[PDB]
Amino acid sequence: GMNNLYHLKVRCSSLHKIIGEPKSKADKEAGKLTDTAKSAVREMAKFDLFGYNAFEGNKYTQKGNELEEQAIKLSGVTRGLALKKNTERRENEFITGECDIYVPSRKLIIDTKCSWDIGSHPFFTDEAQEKAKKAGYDIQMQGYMWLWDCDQAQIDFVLFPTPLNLISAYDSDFKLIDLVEQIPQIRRITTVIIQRDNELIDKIKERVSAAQKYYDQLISEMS
Amino acid sequence: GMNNLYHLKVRCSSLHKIIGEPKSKADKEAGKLTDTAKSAVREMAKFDLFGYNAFEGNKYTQKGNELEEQAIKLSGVTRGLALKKNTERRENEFITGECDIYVPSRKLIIDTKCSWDIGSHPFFTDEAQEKAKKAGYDIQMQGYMWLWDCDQAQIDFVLFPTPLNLISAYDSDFKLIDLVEQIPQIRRITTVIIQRDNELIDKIKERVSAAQKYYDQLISEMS
Amino acid sequence: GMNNLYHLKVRCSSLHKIIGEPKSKADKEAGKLTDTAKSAVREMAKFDLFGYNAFEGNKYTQKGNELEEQAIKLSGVTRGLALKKNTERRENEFITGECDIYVPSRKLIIDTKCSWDIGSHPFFTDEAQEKAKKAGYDIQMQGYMWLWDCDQAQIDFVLFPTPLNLISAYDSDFKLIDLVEQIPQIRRITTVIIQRDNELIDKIKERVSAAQKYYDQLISEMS
Ligand SMILES: [Cl-]
Ligand SMILES: [Cl-]
Ligand SMILES: [Cl-]
Ligand SMILES: [Cl-]
Ligand SMILES: [Cl-]
Ligand SMILES: [Cl-]
Ligand code: NA
Ligand code: NA
Ligand code: NA
Repeated sequence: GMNNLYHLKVRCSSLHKIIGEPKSKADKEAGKLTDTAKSAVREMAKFDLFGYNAFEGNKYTQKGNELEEQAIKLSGVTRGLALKKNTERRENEFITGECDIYVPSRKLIIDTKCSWDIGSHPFFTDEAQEKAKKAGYDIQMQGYMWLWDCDQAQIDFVLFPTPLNLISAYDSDFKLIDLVEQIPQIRRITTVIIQRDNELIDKIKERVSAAQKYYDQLISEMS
Repeated sequence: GMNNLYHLKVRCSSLHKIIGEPKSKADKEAGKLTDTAKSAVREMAKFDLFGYNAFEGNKYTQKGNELEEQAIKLSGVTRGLALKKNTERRENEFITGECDIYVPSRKLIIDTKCSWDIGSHPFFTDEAQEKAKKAGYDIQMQGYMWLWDCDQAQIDFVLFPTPLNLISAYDSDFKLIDLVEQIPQIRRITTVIIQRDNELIDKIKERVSAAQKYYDQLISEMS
Repeated sequence: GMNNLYHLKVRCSSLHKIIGEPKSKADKEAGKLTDTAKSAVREMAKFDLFGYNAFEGNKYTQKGNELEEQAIKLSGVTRGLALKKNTERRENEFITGECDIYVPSRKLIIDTKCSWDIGSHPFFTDEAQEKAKKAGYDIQMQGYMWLWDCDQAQIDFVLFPTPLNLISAYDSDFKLIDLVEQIPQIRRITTVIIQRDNELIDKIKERVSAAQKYYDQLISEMS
């Protein structure tokens, strides 16, 4: 009963953690979760039950927060559009999300990803595509397109110099600032276009639904 | 000849390192060691030859040492039994072990595992089972049951607050103490029951015997 | 056009990064690069385009630099030869290399590898062979034998005490110096002999050639 006050909605940014499918196609269709997915759902259960946050956040994520405004401005000038940070979190019965930029005029979501350094930044188009696949940003965009009724998403990978306050004793000013400022700004944005894929949105639904059932079972053990 | 003063007995806590079997069933039956097993046996050889200890020990293992008495008391009250720390190391021709608790009245070994934090602690029954499998504690218990002539083992995963002296500059008091003290103690013990499995004990024998032959070969190279 | 001032030659020490072959034999023969190889070539492209050095160097590599002379002396006394550090970097159309020791009298390259500690040092012959395979030193030697017209290479893995200036606050004087000085020096050199393999040299050619084409494509995206 207490456990009807616990209910899982998966953040769009965490959907890649639970989206994976069993290698067995019959188990995929039966809605069995992968070991990775279960491990992620346990972290979500332990956060909601105990307040323990597995991923605190660090200099990488703090850089994106500090440069968020600058990223959105670059997204805008690259497209000749006056863009603003979206400030609403939406949700449906499965997921919740707060996108960076919503452009209703083009049925378009834009998301800015502020790379840490030249090494991690995907300058090259194959590199950007893979990074979006490996990091799960493709699935994240499908979640935003679902919540915002959009037809496309564009992930703007952007490299700015690292703000001084985030460069630790062991980090390099030369690498994280000087070398970056030498590169023309137009070469430091790489965009990956993701088309809405309703079969993928249906997959998000199936996987999240299986995750919520597993989550409920976890909650019941602690009740 | 000098090398007849080197002889491998594998600690119960390290048996998981050498227990793995080749994917090839014919090689398993021929007693071939896996690459993992060989790598572990080299560490054992280099410790006995050179005094170099690969695994020093750290805040995680120090927590278990500091809270060992408290763990055993919780193991006892959970069962209505007055339990004491076992203080003998036993050995046979293959392995050596010192269990935490021996209950001859029930042909039972108990082992306490003091989790570091909420994240690493297996609250959930599937989680505890997997942790015992992944960490090799199931095989460790088979080794103690062999040495102590017991029919069952119970692994008590227990979460206590982290002692202040073990919380580094970068660790969280809030997470490692405050959040833990909010959780009822009865929800911070999860027990996994392992039945004695004589086929597994025979596997320990085979694998350790192959390890000892490999070890002897390593010793001979340095002689 | 600017991009005709960018040209990839792979260092012998990095050849293992790009030498891997697709699991598909038809793709291997078509000259397709593995994902690992592509990832390495991107790091090379970003270094030449932006000056960003992915691998800076650390206490492990600094130890080898400091003890380079001592290593070469041990290589020499082990063989009864007066050896000197080779000081030329050679190159051909594919690779560049600077070997440690060239012995034209024996059509022989020697390379010294200064292990960090007892744990990482390959005392055992199987261990040394695997380390040379895992680290890619076998392929590195094929590259030097190609550049220096030699028939064989010998990799001398050598363990000396770690110089004091490289032992960090958290490192052990006892382990990195005292325990090492107790071991006879003749037990702290393990040599692996690599025969010239012209089929492997042809493989280096094919793989580097595919890498250079991929590299050129990366350069063109940034031009
Ligand atoms: Cl989100
Ligand atoms: Cl990044
Ligand atoms: Cl033990
Ligand atoms: Cl733990
Ligand atoms: Cl080189
Ligand atoms: Cl090393
Ligand atoms: Na973003
Ligand atoms: Na224990
Ligand atoms: Na060398």
